[PDB]
Amino acid sequence: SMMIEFLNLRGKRALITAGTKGAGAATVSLFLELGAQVLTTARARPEGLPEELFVEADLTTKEGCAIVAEATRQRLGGVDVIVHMLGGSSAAGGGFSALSDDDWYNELSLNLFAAVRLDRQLVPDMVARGSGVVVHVTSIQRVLPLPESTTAYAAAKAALSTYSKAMSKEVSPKGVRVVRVSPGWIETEASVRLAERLAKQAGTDLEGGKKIIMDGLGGIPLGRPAKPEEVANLIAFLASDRAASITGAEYTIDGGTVPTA
Amino acid sequence: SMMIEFLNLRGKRALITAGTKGAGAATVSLFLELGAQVLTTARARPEGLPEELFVEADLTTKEGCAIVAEATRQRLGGVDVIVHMLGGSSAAGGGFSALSDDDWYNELSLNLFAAVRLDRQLVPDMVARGSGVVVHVTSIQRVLPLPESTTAYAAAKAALSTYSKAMSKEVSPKGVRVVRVSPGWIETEASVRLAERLAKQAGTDLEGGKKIIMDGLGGIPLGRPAKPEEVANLIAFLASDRAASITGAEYTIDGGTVPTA
Amino acid sequence: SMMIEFLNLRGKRALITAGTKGAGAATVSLFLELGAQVLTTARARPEGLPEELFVEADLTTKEGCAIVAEATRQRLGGVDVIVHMLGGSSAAGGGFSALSDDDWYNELSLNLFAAVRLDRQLVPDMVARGSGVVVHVTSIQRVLPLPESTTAYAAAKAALSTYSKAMSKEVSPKGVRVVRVSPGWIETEASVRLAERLAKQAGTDLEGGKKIIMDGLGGIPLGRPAKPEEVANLIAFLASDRAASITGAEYTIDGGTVPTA
Amino acid sequence: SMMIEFLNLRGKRALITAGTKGAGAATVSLFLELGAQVLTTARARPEGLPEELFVEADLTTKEGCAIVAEATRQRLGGVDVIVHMLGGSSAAGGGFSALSDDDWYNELSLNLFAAVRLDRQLVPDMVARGSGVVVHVTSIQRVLPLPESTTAYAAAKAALSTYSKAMSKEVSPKGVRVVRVSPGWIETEASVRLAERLAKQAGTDLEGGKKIIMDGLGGIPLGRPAKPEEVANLIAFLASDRAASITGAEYTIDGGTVPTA
Ligand SMILES: [Ca+2]
Ligand SMILES: [Ca+2]
Ligand SMILES: [Ca+2]
Ligand SMILES: [Ca+2]
Ligand SMILES: [Ca+2]
Ligand SMILES: [Ca+2]
Ligand SMILES: [Ca+2]
Ligand SMILES: [Ca+2]
Ligand SMILES: [Ca+2]
Ligand SMILES: [Ca+2]
Ligand SMILES: [Ca+2]
Ligand SMILES: [Cl-]
Ligand SMILES: [Cl-]
Ligand SMILES: [Cl-]
Ligand SMILES: [Cl-]
Ligand SMILES: [Cl-]
Ligand SMILES: [Cl-]
Ligand SMILES: [Cl-]
Ligand SMILES: [Cl-]
Ligand SMILES: [Cl-]
Ligand SMILES: [Cl-]
Ligand SMILES: [Cl-]
Ligand SMILES: [Cl-]
Ligand SMILES: [Cl-]
Ligand SMILES: [Cl-]
Ligand SMILES: [Cl-]
Ligand SMILES: [Cl-]
Ligand SMILES: [Cl-]
Ligand SMILES: [Cl-]
Ligand SMILES: [Cl-]
Ligand SMILES: [Cl-]
Ligand SMILES: [Cl-]
Ligand SMILES: [Cl-]
Ligand SMILES: [Cl-]
Ligand SMILES: [Cl-]
Ligand SMILES: [Cl-]
Ligand SMILES: [Cl-]
Ligand SMILES: [Cl-]
Ligand SMILES: [Cl-]
Ligand SMILES: [Cl-]
Ligand SMILES: [Cl-]
Ligand SMILES: [Cl-]
Ligand SMILES: [Cl-]
Ligand SMILES: [Cl-]
Ligand SMILES: [Cl-]
Ligand SMILES: [Cl-]
Ligand SMILES: [Cl-]
Ligand SMILES: [Cl-]
Ligand SMILES: [Cl-]
Ligand SMILES: [Cl-]
Ligand SMILES: [Cl-]
Repeated sequence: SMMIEFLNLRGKRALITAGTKGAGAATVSLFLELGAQVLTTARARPEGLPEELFVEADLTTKEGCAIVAEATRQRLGGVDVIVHMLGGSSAAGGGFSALSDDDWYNELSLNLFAAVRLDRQLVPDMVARGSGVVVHVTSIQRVLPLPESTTAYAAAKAALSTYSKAMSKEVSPKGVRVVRVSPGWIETEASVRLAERLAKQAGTDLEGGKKIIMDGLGGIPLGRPAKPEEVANLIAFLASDRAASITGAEYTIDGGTVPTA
Repeated sequence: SMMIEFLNLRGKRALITAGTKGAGAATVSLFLELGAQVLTTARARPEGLPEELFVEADLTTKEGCAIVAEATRQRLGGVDVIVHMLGGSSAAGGGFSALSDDDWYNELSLNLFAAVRLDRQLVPDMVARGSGVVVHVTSIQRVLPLPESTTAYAAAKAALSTYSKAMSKEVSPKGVRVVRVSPGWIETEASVRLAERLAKQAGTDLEGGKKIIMDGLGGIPLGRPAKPEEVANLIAFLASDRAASITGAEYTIDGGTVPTA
Repeated sequence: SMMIEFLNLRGKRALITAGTKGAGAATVSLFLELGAQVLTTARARPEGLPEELFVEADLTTKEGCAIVAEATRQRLGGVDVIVHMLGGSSAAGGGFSALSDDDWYNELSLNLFAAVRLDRQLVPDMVARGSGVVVHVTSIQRVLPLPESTTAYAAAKAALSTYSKAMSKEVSPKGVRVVRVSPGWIETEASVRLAERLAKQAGTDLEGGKKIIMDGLGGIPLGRPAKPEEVANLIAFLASDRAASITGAEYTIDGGTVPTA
Repeated sequence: SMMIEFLNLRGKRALITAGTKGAGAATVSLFLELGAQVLTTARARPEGLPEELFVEADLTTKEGCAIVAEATRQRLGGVDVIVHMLGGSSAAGGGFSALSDDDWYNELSLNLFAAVRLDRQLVPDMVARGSGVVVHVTSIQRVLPLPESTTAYAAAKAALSTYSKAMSKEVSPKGVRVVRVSPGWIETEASVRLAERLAKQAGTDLEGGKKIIMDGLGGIPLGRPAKPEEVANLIAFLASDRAASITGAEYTIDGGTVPTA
């Protein structure tokens, strides 16, 4: 039989933030394979990643966001898809009372403010054209918070999620879709390190460390974290014309972790 | 150079219920196009299409379920994907007090219990094998009920949605994914007839009738209903191996209608 | 100082279903103490209660609900507050596949149908008057289903919860408030016996079985189940004029069990 | 015969922030009436009101927090109930792209960070004692965002709501309850001013302005905003010993506005 491509991103210009590790890297790679023109960002460029595809910036600062917006306008001449994948938590444990003003600022800057600053610069152009998609990568912690080290992370992600829905109400009628992808635990080099650290301090092994993390989430019905490529798959679907009626929604990819209907 | 092969359903055996029209027909068509082996059901048979593709049965009875389950075993030899698409509302207006026992029975039998009977027959075999996907097509009314004629419809869809999440908790650890697709207004011949009826009654044109439907939902930010093909696209994605980490979740396709984050 | 009663139910005529054990009994007791005129129901004649305060009926049947409706009108002369407290699960374990048609019918009749039948009979007259409150006692399982024996219980409670919100949309503009109270584990003779059966099967003590229950829920942050009187307190508040702006909402009383924001 | 003593706050020491007007003033008054020892805050004390009742401070600063925390320790000797009522939006219209850095800072500082700062100082001592209640007053916009001027307000309220749930997970096991009260539109002098502004720009009257607000929310089934005293009633119930099993939950008071189950 002959093929008709079902899902691609041909002709689309995509800005993917934080695309050098984990799900970000998998999303950059998949978008390129699906025919998108891609610009991605990070504080350091991997040697194997062609310079034309990359702009170096610290997205936790206003200056870094300005640099990325500039490169988007200059290299892409317009953007059709923005995938916000910058996020993370650097706060130590100790619960709410151990969150300093610096912790709160860091969590908000990384998980909310970069997306807000970039959208404020880039989305009005997309609206002017009358087409495009914005994907905010949130986190199941926006609904299912873990307090030990991620109280401010969860709060920042919840702000992001509601902000995204608010954006969707405004710009969906003008032809720009705005969706959220909410991952649970993603298998990354960094989370292997986490599992090893927990395993050592608990006196168990890697699988024991894995179990500690999963138990800490209330269990993952699927029994494993999501793979970077799995997150990429969902983002590519939502960015594609096969998802033209999907806007103002959050699509969870977590192996069933969130235990509510 | 080569064409993109992102998503297909080659090798999958799929039972899709209620595939004669609307999103059901679009999903049958797309699954066949993506390489699946498909069986579908009809209470009354459409004239043109082959006998092998449809089994005639009333899924709202024990007899009908048995017929469909036997046909699945005989024609497909097993099933990798069950897509439940039987549903609808025939209750008249007048609000909750105008729902007779007949109305309640009709709504629960069509929107919940057909799926329940079929899953009880077929899902245990999928669990024994250790692989597969069940898709329950719910409705945004399960969260956003419209009371005039659809109070019992909304309630039945809510039961279905929570039942689906319960199943996911049980069977996801055993290798079977269970997901929900929750549509808003889908543009079908039936809903176009509804629009026409509302238009002639309000003394407006077809576009005015569609606006009456949209306003009744509280507005659709996207500005249009979903097409049958669009619902099919989402179901195919979720049924595919590109969705291996997605279980125990409901994915809404409603153009932004549900106004909560 | 002198007292002005903050919360009472003086002058209110209340039907409280299933008011002879557990939270139902505590709610009957409290409503009487707050000055309500009360009618309650049970299948069995409770030794402690004056004849006038109760009517014997099987609310899982149509004729039973008619008996209760008829008695409500005959004895109270109308009703200002309906508290639906009939509910429970008699299904055995084994997950979804072990739910027979009898199990499904029993779960729906007990947890959804009785409320539907009684509301259809009694709420229109409250609407005609332009005042009143309906309280549907749901369950955290409507959002947090436990699949082993309570898949159909959870589904029924989810139907009830969405039905309640639909009816609130219809009747709140007409002066009747409709609210839900959603309990977690309530410490009752029934739930102590469940702890026993679990204790027996696990070969531990009784509180050992209580630990099994709490662990099975994903933990209770408060560290204990709700007391019947605590459920009564919340229902009394919501039935009172101190809750006049509260309608179409579900108030959860579960010690923090549901882990989502 | 005797009068009903259902609920009071005798013996409790309560800090209620922002008690000058609106729901804050109503909550201060009700708490005093129920027998609580109360301290409240304002940027400037209203003349004629006792000096002891108010502490003058800007809770959006580290200094202001320190001042309020020290006044709490000096005047109350500790605190049993903290009711966070500081909040509001002063952003102008124009949607997301009209939200300057000033707007985002204002919204987060007033609606999230004042409460976070104060909790960080006061909650650990409540935890050490092993009893108490924290109430975070959120907003239905945390789930139902309105984009014209309140995109950042909604986002900040969503952060607050998830933060509150995170804190509840941490401190509920230690004997401190943490709950949210989420109001819809509250009738205040400020919202009368808003209705008058909207009325003017639309060339209608006050009732027309009210209709514009209610339509902007998607309609209020009850048909009116909540009164300050109504919000106070709910906060008082939750702070009382009648709510001992309620923690980690959000109780919405909005006349049915949020249209989802
Ligand atoms: Ca820290
Ligand atoms: Ca990771
Ligand atoms: Ca889980
Ligand atoms: Ca989930
Ligand atoms: Ca009817
Ligand atoms: Ca009928
Ligand atoms: Ca059974
Ligand atoms: Ca049978
Ligand atoms: Ca009323
Ligand atoms: Ca838990
Ligand atoms: Ca502004
Ligand atoms: Cl990685
Ligand atoms: Cl970003
Ligand atoms: Cl944690
Ligand atoms: Cl992760
Ligand atoms: Cl990594
Ligand atoms: Cl190891
Ligand atoms: Cl699940
Ligand atoms: Cl493809
Ligand atoms: Cl059709
Ligand atoms: Cl046939
Ligand atoms: Cl059957
Ligand atoms: Cl079906
Ligand atoms: Cl309706
Ligand atoms: Cl037309
Ligand atoms: Cl939207
Ligand atoms: Cl809205
Ligand atoms: Cl939300
Ligand atoms: Cl009992
Ligand atoms: Cl009688
Ligand atoms: Cl009546
Ligand atoms: Cl009942
Ligand atoms: Cl009946
Ligand atoms: Cl839910
Ligand atoms: Cl219980
Ligand atoms: Cl009992
Ligand atoms: Cl909690
Ligand atoms: Cl948790
Ligand atoms: Cl009282
Ligand atoms: Cl009290
Ligand atoms: Cl005021
Ligand atoms: Cl500080
Ligand atoms: Cl505050
Ligand atoms: Cl700015
Ligand atoms: Cl501190
Ligand atoms: Cl306490
Ligand atoms: Cl929400
Ligand atoms: Cl707005
Ligand atoms: Cl005011
Ligand atoms: Cl309204
Ligand atoms: Cl409502």
